[PDB]
Amino acid sequence: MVNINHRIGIKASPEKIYQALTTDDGLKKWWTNDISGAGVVGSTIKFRFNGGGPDFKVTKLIPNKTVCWQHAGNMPESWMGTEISFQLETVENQTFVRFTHSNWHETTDFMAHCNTKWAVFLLSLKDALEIGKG
Amino acid sequence: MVNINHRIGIKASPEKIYQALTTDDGLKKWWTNDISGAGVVGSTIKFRFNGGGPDFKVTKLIPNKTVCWQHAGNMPESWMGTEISFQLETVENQTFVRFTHSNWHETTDFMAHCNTKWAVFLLSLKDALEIGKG
Repeated sequence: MVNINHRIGIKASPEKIYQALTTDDGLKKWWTNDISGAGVVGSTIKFRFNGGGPDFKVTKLIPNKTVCWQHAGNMPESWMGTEISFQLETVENQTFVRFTHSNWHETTDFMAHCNTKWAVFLLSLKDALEIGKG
Repeated sequence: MVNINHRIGIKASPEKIYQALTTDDGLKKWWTNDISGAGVVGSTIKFRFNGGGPDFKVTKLIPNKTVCWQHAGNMPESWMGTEISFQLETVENQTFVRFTHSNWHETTDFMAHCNTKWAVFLLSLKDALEIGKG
């Protein structure tokens, strides 16, 4: 199947990136305004915004490193079986981010749309953590 | 083979986007500082920056719409045979951008790196044209 890979260096502690993306306080700055959940493996993280707030079920948590989750909701099976991985690795004086959004059937409209969006959110994650522009 | 697709809406005339990416004055604001060429089909556009300024040979030009080019230089054949397409289509009160960077052999490090970068440059293209933040 087709997968989407993004990569970005961020000058911030793996702890900062991890917590930011595993807490409501961090996520409400990153993704959107209305966000609930942000619990542990087995639980569901609820995102809400105008257009279609996604729901993400937590499948794996590694302290200050790798986080992985699977899409949840009433979407077609192909979307329900979609998994997403977020890996961290410390490089020199910064933390290198490796994001993977996998499980694509074919080159549909959603693919390119999400592909671009993901990198923009990463850029925001970078500037927010490094400077505080977010 | 593997290809990379990005998509972004920009509230600006197809003429503005076209010219910006076909003139030195526009490119020197978009991509990097030191840029030369920006000629017609058959010619080579020269980008220069610290890390590896690319050279892009123009293969097709459509007025205020589709621009396509092919990588040039002393890179391996797989890179020399790499082509890139930039399509425009007017949607409602704005212009919709469709960017394709194709000709990837395998999921190497360069793939994810370029993938993320492309979306960032598009975002910059958007804010510059709409507001003037660039």
